[PDB]
Amino acid sequence: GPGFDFAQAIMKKNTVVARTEKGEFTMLGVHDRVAVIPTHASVGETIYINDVETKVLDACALRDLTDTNLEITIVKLDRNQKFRDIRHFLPRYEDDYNDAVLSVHTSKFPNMYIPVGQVTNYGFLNLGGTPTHRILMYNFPTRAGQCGGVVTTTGKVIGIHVGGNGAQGFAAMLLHSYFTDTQKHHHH
Amino acid sequence: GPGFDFAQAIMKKNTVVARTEKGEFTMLGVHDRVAVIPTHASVGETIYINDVETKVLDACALRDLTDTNLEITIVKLDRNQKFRDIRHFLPRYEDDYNDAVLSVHTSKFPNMYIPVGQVTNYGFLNLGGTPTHRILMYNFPTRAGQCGGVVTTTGKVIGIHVGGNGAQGFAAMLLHSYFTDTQKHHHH
Ligand SMILES: *[C@@H](CC(=O)OCC)[C@H](C[C@@H]1CCNC1=O)NC(=O)[C@H](Cc1ccccc1)NC(=O)[C@H](CCC(=O)OC(C)(C)C)NC(=O)OCc1ccccc1
Ligand SMILES: *[C@@H](CC(=O)OCC)[C@H](C[C@@H]1CCNC1=O)NC(=O)[C@H](Cc1ccccc1)NC(=O)[C@H](CCC(=O)OC(C)(C)C)NC(=O)OCc1ccccc1
Repeated sequence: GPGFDFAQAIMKKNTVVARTEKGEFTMLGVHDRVAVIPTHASVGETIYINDVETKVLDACALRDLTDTNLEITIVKLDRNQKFRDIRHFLPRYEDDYNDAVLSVHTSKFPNMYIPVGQVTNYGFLNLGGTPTHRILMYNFPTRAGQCGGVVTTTGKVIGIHVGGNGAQGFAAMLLHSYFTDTQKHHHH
Repeated sequence: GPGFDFAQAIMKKNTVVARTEKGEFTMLGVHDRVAVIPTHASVGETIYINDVETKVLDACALRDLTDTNLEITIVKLDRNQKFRDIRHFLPRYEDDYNDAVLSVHTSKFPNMYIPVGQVTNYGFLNLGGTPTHRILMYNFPTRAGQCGGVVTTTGKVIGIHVGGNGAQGFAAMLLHSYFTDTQKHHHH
């Protein structure tokens, strides 16, 4: 069966509602004050988190070595609460998955769970005109309002929802090495 | 925890998408070719079931002995498939419930699950200007599109969603005695 209990534990402790100039997105907090949001949310230097204006201390829009959009933006937030560290539930490698759940936490849908079935490592996607890599696909008719929704199986947080064509939905992958405590590098 | 597995088994075997002049509603099939839909769906002599036009052989809009709306309409459909008989999961009596799930099956949301928390026997509701009785209430911001959504706990199908005021949601109760094989009576 789908891992609804795991999905709910992730939603309860690790999601907030984020709101940018582009609208509301489910937001997964990963560790400390670090979270993710789809790049097309257009994060600026402030963002609303559960309707509280919040400084964005850092925002890194991920791209691969072909200089192609991965659609994941990692943000560091000026907030008091730390997120539960869920890096150990992130997969190490690209993979296909069985019986996944997509979970949403927005003003409109404060906690909703959608079994999306099998998830395949899809690869290239033309996402609203932007070439994008490392995409996961599920055969489910996902909708506007679900961007940032968290995709899980039991024990794994595998991606966040970023797109759909009316019949299929698409998530950007989350990989463990995106969040490892790292180096010294001018990035802006 | 919420009974997601029970909710999913009910959705899988016992729901269809119904569409009337008023729009789409999740539809719970109860037994044989008998199903329910909110009275305010305005069922006529035909209805679309999973987009197939279907004769409504009977429609009974339930009212209590005070001649007040209960908001449940029981329909008998001209279809080949029988519904799995789930009358044994219907409660005998009015009651309050813990940790319920609201499940939706529409074109827009083909299977989505919302934990709504505690459900209380609420009683009277002015529902869009119509006095209505036997209402269940949950503190969840339910939305248009969710009418007919099935409310369960484990082992019990307790109501269908009919209304909301922006902060709370409301279901019409389902009781076991609504569906017992019965009498001889001119009802139209
Ligand atoms: C979430 C963000 C959102 O709702 O918009 C705020 C501006 C969207 C989820 C999608 C939309 C439809 N169903 C879904 O699952 N994602 C998008 O809209 C993305 C762009 C985006 C991503 C993240 C943040 C902000 C914006 N674009 C698409 O998914 C695009 C379809 C857009 C669309 O039709 O939306 C409506 C609601 C206006 C109808 N789909 C897409 O590119 O699919 C791939 C494709 C390849 C080739 C040909 C056609 C499509
Ligand atoms: C499901 C049916 C639907 O979407 O409309 C098709 C015509 C609705 C679910 C509600 C709507 C808002 N959130 C929900 O959970 N139900 C209704 O709209 C019902 C009427 C109804 C029922 C069944 C079938 C068809 C129609 N009406 C209400 O719930 C009403 C609010 C209507 C409303 O504001 O909807 C929008 C989307 C246009 C904003 N709520 C209500 O009566 O609450 C009790 C109340 C008591 C005292 C004062 C104010 C409210």
